[PDB]
Amino acid sequence: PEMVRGQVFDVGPRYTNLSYIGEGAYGMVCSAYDNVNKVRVAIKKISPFEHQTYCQRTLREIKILLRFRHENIIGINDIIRAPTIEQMKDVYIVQDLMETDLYKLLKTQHLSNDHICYFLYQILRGLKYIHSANVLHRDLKPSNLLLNTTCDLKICDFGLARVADPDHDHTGFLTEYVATRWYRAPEIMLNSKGYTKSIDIWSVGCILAEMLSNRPIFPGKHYLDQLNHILGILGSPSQEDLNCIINLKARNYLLSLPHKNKVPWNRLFPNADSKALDLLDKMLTFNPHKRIEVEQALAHPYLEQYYDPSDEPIAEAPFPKEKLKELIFEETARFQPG
Ligand SMILES: [NH3+]CC1CCN(c2ncnc3[nH]ccc23)CC1
Repeated sequence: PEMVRGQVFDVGPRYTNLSYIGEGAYGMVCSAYDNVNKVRVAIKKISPFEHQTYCQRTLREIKILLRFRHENIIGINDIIRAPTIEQMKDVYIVQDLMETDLYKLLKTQHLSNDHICYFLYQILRGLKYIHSANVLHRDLKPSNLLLNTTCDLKICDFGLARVADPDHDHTGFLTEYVATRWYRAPEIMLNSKGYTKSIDIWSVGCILAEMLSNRPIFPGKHYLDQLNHILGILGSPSQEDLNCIINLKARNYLLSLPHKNKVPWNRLFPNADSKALDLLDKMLTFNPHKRIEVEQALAHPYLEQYYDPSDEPIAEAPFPKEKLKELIFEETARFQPG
């Protein structure tokens, strides 16, 4: 049994020469040399079995990533676990090793307009596929966008993903939410469970703005402060957009606020390409019904040098704890010897 920081990282003999990368959700991540396909790979250890939510998130992601096949979505190459349910305490998921991620790049590197355009293209191309499978990612953020040494981008972490369900999107005001605060669309705080595709477009809009300045556009410090930040830039919603919020608590909150004018994108981002700011505006629309969709975003003039719908594939088909361990066991069976 291999050890790393005095903890079992039980992946051999196929995977050897381990290095600590970091700490993920529910366990440790390492690189390792794959002795079959002669390359280093990423391996993440997952120890979810005592809890409903770790099991749920682990299973959702395994099911999604095994069904998906797309250049801009991280795949699962292998899954390592014990041969019996009784002996299975951990699962190791083996994935392409990626040099970096957009979070690390944004903290250390200025991005040329050409890199921003390419990164955005790849994000939307992966998102087109996800959405075509009727799946919502629901936690798009720079740390979930992996990049290799040649700037190929892959979307990862499908632990919070859901099948879209627009007919049950509605909820009350200030309803709790799980996904990462700075990338939450305004409607989450007002009247939305985050069950429509427009939730992911908001996040991508936030990511684009962050690529333009290396700083998050809406860095809220707590639940309702997130809405403070959004309205600070977009300004007060129009009567028409306010009329779409039927719930009185949410409507009246918005009516209580002093008038705020829109901050022009070209003043917030003076060196940005004007076409990038037109697309940013359309992704960061307050009203989710008026927000641009993924396939429209791909067709935007900013992305004209890459847009090719014939090369932007879609999915072939749409999509207690004891039973969840059995379901994770069954779902990983295809990777066992025989
Ligand atoms: N949220 C970003 C982290 C970076 C570390 N870590 C990885 N590091 C290298 N290559 C990888 N491939 C798949 C995952 C991964 C897990 C995700």
